[PDB]
Amino acid sequence: QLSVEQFLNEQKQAVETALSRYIERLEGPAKLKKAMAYSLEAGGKRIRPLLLLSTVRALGKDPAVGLPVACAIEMIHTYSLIHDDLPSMDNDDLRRGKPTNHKVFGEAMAILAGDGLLTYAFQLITEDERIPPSVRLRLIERLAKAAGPEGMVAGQAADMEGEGKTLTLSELEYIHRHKTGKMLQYSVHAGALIGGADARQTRELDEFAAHLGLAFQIRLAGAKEKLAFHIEAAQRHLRNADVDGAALAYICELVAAR
Amino acid sequence: QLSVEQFLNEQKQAVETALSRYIERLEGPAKLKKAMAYSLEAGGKRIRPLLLLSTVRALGKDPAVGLPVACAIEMIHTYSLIHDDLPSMKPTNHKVFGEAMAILAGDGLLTYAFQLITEIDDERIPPSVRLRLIERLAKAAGPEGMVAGQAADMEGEGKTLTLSELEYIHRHKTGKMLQYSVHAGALIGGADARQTRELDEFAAHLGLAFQIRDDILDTYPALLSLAGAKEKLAFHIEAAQRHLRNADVDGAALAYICELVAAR
Repeated sequence: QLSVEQFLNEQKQAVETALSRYIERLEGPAKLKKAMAYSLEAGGKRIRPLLLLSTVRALGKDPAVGLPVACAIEMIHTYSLIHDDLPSMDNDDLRRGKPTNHKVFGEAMAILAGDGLLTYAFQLITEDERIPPSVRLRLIERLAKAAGPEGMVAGQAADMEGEGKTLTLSELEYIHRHKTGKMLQYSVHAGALIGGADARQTRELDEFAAHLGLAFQIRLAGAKEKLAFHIEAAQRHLRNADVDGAALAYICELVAAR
Repeated sequence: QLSVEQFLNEQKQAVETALSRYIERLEGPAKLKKAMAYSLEAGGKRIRPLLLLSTVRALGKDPAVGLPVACAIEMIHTYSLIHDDLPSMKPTNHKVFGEAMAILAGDGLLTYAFQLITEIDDERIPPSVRLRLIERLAKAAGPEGMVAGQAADMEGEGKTLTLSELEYIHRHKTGKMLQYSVHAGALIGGADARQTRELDEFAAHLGLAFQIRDDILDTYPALLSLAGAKEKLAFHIEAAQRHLRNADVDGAALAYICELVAAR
């Protein structure tokens, strides 16, 4: 497929419309809304939202049910990027041809746009129809863990503490897994919970996502092969989960290309 | 009186021990934990946790049960100050850990706060109420609550302020989280819906009184005169007291936190 590229395009659309609706309904300063929207509706491949939605599809449930959670995850990813680009941080000028957030709104407002997105993501998961209460709490819990001081923020702190220092492969596996792996795992995992996957299925999908993460943490002939190995290991795990995972498999193979 | 002081001191102690244990258990980099602990454990008034805990007491329930929530609120308060202190915008995180680590410390605290609430229930608080707590915290803390407050504050420093603009900034930046402390207390304590609304009115007026006194410590007096700021303060103290009575709970601890605003 083909079929799946139609699916991916359709969901990307739904995700962007939804993201735009979430900002527009905010009753708060316009400059804050603009700073949030700027980075949000700047684009990107929406890999994380698409992973969640493909996971829910793979379990036979209407991915629409997951859309608010997929948006929350994309808000979390966008926040992380905004703070990362800051001059005190990775100090980035440009992204995807666009000047970075603080370059347009100043440092203070970019910081707050981040903080607003991070907070708002938690509200999106709560505020909400037919995902059941107990599953909603678990989603929220695992989101905080993936994003928090043992997760993504732990990864970013460890990376920052990298003062022009030849780090160490294990210190770099830590940085990788926590800073980027965790949220890629969470996106799949959240889709598994929403979709109603059993515990074994969930664990196979978690392993799929880690490998996928690793392939991601590579994005030179040797590098190409390690990428290819992880993509294949991911797909092996996807297979072991007895799901309809053609969309997920294709996302996987799209990482493998290039 | 003395029973209340004993109650507030016992709750402050529990909150500080809890906060120190909440940081200690994290399995993450040492510098991030220290930066988080530094601001978080610094040990101030703990107004917000004590408000939650007093509200739970006022409803008859063991305030221990609300301790994770009171800790989550203080973590939100602490992140806001860390981010607030940055030059671009009183232990001063960024001074000691650098700006990057201070930003991340703030980010860690905000996120971790939400975790703290979900994990309750060994041990009581029912799932439906826990979702409402998270929902209302996010709204109080976020881009329509506290973060709105800080942005509106940013969106005109050097611009002179109408009293509308100054009340909005205080309502969102400071008011929402004090209000939420009482509100969450009411939900945790199983308040009747009528009592919850009265406590929310109480907390509203109390938050406003909090900032008006902050000025008079030393503006509201540049917008109202000094007599005017003082009269508005007294009004809010009187309104708060009325609502507290309308409660009607045993809010001697809440009244005592209130009269402390009324003291000076």
